[PDB]
Amino acid sequence: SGFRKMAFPSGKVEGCMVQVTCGTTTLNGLWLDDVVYCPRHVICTMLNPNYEDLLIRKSNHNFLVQAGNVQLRVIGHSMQNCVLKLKVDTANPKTPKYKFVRIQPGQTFSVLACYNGSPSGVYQCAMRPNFTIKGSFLNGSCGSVGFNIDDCVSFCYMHHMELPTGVHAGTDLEGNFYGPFVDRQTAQAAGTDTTITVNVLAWLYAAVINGDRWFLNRFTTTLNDFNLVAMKYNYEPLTQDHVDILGPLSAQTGIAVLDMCASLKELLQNGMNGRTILGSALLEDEFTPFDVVRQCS
Amino acid sequence: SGFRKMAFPSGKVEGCMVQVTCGTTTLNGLWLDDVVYCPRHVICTMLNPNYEDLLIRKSNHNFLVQAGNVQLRVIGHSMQNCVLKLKVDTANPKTPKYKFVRIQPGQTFSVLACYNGSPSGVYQCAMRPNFTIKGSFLNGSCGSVGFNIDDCVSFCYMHHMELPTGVHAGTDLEGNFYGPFVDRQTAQAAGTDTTITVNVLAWLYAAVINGDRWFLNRFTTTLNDFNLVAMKYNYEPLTQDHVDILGPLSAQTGIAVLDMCASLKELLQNGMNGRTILGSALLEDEFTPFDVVRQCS
Ligand SMILES: CC(C)(O)CCOc1cc(Cl)cc(-c2cc(-c3c[nH]c(=O)[nH]c3=O)cn(-c3cccnc3)c2=O)c1
Ligand SMILES: CC(C)(O)CCOc1cc(Cl)cc(-c2cc(-c3c[nH]c(=O)[nH]c3=O)cn(-c3cccnc3)c2=O)c1
Repeated sequence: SGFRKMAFPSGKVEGCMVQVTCGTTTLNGLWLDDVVYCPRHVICTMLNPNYEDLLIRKSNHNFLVQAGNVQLRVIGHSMQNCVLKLKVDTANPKTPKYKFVRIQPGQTFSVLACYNGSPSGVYQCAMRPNFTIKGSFLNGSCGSVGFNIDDCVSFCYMHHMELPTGVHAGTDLEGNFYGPFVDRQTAQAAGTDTTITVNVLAWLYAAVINGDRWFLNRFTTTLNDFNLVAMKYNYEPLTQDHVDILGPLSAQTGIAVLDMCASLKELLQNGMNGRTILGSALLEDEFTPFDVVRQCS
Repeated sequence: SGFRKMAFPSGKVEGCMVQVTCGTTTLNGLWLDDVVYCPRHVICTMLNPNYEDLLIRKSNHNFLVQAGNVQLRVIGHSMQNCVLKLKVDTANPKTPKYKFVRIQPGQTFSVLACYNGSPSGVYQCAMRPNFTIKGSFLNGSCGSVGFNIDDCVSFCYMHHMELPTGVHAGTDLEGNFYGPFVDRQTAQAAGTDTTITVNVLAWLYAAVINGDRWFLNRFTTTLNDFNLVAMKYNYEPLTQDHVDILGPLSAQTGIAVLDMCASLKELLQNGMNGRTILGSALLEDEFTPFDVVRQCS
């Protein structure tokens, strides 16, 4: 019993974190086999930088990579989109089985926050519909990575910058930003966000699995009638694919997806009336259906 | 910016988790140097067991310890309070610098949930005033450990059982239960719980550090007048030691502890009136002052 915002065990990623210094700028890098990945803005000093120019002016010896108390030698350097790739002379002996994946909004992942190549903590978050994440990051955290584990680590996020609202923007491990953001200091704000409906429904199923039933009712709704209410409350539309994804949870609890939608409609219209669900006073949308099944099963 | 329920990086503990099987019972063990620690109820089959008797009847060969895909040989076995200590023939080469600590209620720690010796996820929780924890644990999780890191891992919790309310009870790593619980199936319920006042105040300071100020006011209260309101709302008394502990956060924000207490009093008396703090609709009490400073600094 119980339901917690649970991260993946971080050991396999801890063994990959390094420090990358370029001049007076230090941030984190990800060391896999004989390559170190880090945000390319480590080469900046930049309202509007030309990274091609900045990199032409660098030599391998301008890059100091530290793995623990050991200096790695840079033997090559290239740029892929917004990531710098530093070839080093020694392969990381702790490289896990891994792949790089670009996630869809609404998907969750674990973040290993690091400073100076040293992991500080681990937490769970979601890619918001507006392609920001609500992380916890201070100066020096750039290059910290987000990931899921399946013995295979799927890296999906590298941290690059904090937006003015205090939310966070970054890239896949090929250097492509999530969202419309660019790695320079200019006026860029997150778009308006929405709530991840399928995740809220997943979390209500988690609550039932854990004995919270007070929000259930005998009514059902049509997908169309539900999505009409969703839009009024700034929730993402629910698709038939979402319904199918919730299938296993609907079967384990015996509550049809469209029956749970009638619960969610009631909750949106009347609030909780002073009650809580899994210890929360608001509707939680950063657990995926997969997250529920993993933790409740 | 941002504030998240953050766990310690789990790698140093992952390397210590093993599987302990005794007959048809399998649970998790903690392998440090040449000893494996696990809950002694692994030797049970038990409304009222006599563990001294059950252990006399065992031999080393009745204990199957598996570290990954390798069998460790048990060469000795003893019982300390409610923990079994299994001496094995090979020292764990991944043993971190570590110590065993018994924490006070209100302190937080990271849990590495494991099944069959294999880590499943990591989350943060607190020792509640009634000496239970609100964890996330399924059958087979017994022997999962709680810990803090300082390069030294301080183990503070080993999981033993789930209570009927869905909360969790266990021991320090010397086998002494937190709280009045015993490791057998009998009628034992958690005592009435209370809210950890100093932690709620810590979390309000975190909110100010992150730009939530709407709950602040110009008033101050006396420690005595505050504790009068605390008791009415089932909050732990605030002591001068708590006030002193909050010193650094009070200094960084320039808000006197007793000024923040007047905020907390208002919040207890009038609620949030539909507003949120650090993304929560209720007052959070599972961050210590130390947790705030670590994450905000
Ligand atoms: C355009 C916009 C988005 O509106 C305003 C911000 O614009 C940028 C653009 C770029 Cl290209 C980098 C950064 C940035 C740089 C650094 C950094 C600089 N120099 C170092 O030695 N080390 C660092 O870690 C840190 N953090 C940051 C701060 C807090 C949380 N997360 C990230 C940053 O956010 C910001
Ligand atoms: C007296 C009281 C507290 O009121 C009722 C419960 O009483 C006990 C007493 C003891 Cl001594 C053990 C357990 C228990 C045993 C096991 C277990 C048994 N056999 C195995 O092969 N493996 C196991 O993992 C598991 N979980 C458990 C379940 C869910 C979450 N956390 C723990 C358990 O809670 C419960």
